[PDB]
Amino acid sequence: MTVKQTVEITNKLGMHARPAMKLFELMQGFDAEVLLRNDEGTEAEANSVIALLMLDSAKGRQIEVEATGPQEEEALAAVIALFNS
Repeated sequence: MTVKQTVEITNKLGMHARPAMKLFELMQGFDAEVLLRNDEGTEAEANSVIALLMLDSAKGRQIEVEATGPQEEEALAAVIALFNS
């Protein structure tokens, strides 16, 4: 099944915009689809630049990162690790 995890954005989705950019590279290195979602219910598809811009406004908001695939855990863990600094 799919694997997601709620992560609170403390006015910093992580190390600058590297996380978002790195995600694109991770999706290629890992086998699984990663998707981001804001508490507002806005699906910030990690495969869309427009979505990344919307997440930027999520400074202090909660989001729900979802990952599907064999390595879905790695992708999600990698993103969570980056968001946690």
